[PDB]
Amino acid sequence: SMTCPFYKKIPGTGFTVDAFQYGVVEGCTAYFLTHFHSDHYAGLSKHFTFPVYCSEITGNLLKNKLHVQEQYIHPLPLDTECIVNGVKVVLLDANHCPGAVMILFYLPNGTVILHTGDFRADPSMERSLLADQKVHMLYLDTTYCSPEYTFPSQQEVIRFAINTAFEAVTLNPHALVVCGTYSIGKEKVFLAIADVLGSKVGMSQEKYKTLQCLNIPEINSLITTDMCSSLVHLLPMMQINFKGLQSHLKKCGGKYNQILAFRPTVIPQTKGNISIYGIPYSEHSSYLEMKRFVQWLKPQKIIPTVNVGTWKSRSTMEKYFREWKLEAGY
Amino acid sequence: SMTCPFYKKIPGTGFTVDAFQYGVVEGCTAYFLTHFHSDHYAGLSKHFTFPVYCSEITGNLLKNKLHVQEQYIHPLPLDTECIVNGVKVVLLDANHCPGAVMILFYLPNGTVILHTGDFRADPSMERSLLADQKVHMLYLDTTYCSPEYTFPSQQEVIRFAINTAFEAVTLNPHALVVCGTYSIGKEKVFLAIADVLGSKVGMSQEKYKTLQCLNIPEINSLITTDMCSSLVHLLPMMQINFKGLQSHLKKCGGKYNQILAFRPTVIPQTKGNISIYGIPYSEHSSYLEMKRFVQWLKPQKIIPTVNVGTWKSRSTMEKYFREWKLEAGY
Ligand SMILES: [Zn+2]
Ligand SMILES: [Zn+2]
Repeated sequence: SMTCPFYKKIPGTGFTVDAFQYGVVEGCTAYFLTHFHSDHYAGLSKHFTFPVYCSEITGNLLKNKLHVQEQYIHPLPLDTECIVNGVKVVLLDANHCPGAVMILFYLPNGTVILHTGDFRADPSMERSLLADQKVHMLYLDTTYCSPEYTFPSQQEVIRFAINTAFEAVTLNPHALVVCGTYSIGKEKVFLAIADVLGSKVGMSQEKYKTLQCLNIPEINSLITTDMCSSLVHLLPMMQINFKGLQSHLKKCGGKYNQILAFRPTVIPQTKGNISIYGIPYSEHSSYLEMKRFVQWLKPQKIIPTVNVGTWKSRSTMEKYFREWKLEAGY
Repeated sequence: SMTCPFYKKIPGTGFTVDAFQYGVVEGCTAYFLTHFHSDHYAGLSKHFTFPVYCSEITGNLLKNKLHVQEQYIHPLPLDTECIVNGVKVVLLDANHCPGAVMILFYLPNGTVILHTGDFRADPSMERSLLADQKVHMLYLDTTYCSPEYTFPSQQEVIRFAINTAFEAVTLNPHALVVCGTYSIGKEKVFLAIADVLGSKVGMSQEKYKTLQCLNIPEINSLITTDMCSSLVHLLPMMQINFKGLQSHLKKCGGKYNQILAFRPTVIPQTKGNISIYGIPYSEHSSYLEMKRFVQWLKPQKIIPTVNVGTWKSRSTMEKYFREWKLEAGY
């Protein structure tokens, strides 16, 4: 009996969010997709025949990577009042990956609901349409909802990578910088690295086609499939190990004599002319970022969407929410 | 300067093996693909316009999963003398994954070369066409070419899984058995589990379509997309953790009240009504299996195809080969 979970349903509507892996959801009048990560689009394919509401970047990926039929894809602009089945909704930048959004639902009866999808809370969100009215219910990405989860800011990670890469290529003009990636994400990191080095980013034709879906301005002048004309390469995450990088260095035919690689997980692992830096890159809120966003939003009700498998996890999170509400006075 | 490595070239011919990620390989007259693993087919797509020689199962996957054009796919039968560009070749079962083959090349000048692709050496190979003549050069999958690498036989792993599953469902008829999988592989494990339980294997429509490509006899009577009509489910490897399995148990709506899961890596990790067994499943030769195969084949020359990134690794392997040759007297 495949059952869609509670945290994927929008109360007072027939709306679901990221609920494509349960077959036909009874009484669902509109299916939203917050972003193009396989955990969330799972189940979508060329055989799907209900309307999918999503951002334009997400729509491009649905069309070109999953071959969802164009007639069922309903892309919506960001930061704009839109209507779906008589209900007003706004898509907000989730600061997660390209095309990723939070969804703000304005119920005709006056209730206002935010579904964050996956997000990394940011002070800029306090400047968004969220500011213009009271938000009653919050469906919250609680991936790192525990005080242990501390990591640097996105800008700190990018600054570290820029500095490390610039210095390494300064000391050795024959060095190659490698960034590991999945299908999307990390664009701001590897584009900044290539920028400081005055280089395009080299990659496979498949990764190149993927980046064409992302509406990045002037993208063709930033990326190339001609690998050996660049100083920065993208490789699959699973190749970022000494064996995989030695192999890539051999594959480049002597054009480079050293690789410096970054991967998400600071002192590098070094074996000869290969070095690997694990960087604390994250597409989700830290505990403190999350706490700040929630104390600013002051929702009446919070529904966690992640780590809700046991009672202990759910109740520990409810405890933090009560403490937050007490300290901020709502 | 993208360069195809030496271990992917067949000497005395214009043949390459699993060399699709280097653009046009200069002077390559025929491209072989040993099996459908992304490390090996990497680079293949609908835009490829040279002939690809492979098994029929691999050909099905190329056509239906990668949309390689049918006119460039050249499937060949197993255990059968075939001709490619005037050269006689045989495809042999590699005992690796469905459709995976080793390739035996019969050069017009009398030289005989075996490329194992990925393989798990088996005594049955000693009964193959390999027996009928002397093999001069061996391009060897050396994934676990180190004495530390010991693990049970495939039959021992399958027997353990059958027994554990049968006993768990005997003690609790409401339990669910889960097997984690990538795109292909492990069929003999999860089909045997379902067999002993008198059940079909439930799975997503995507995994169902994949298994239809594998020429498994009577397959439609062994698998289903109607999950809750079965006792054995397949999930993505990355979902095989307590959070992912708790979530799946919720998704099944109370049909089951317990999950017992197997994954490749014996005492289970248990948290309440979820248990996870790491099983030492392998699609590659153990050190001892490899040693036995090579001492039986007695090749004049061995060329390792894996772990050849450093001199230390290459020379350590050459040392084992010399010791093997000395002990067996060739
Ligand atoms: Zn995500
Ligand atoms: Zn393989």
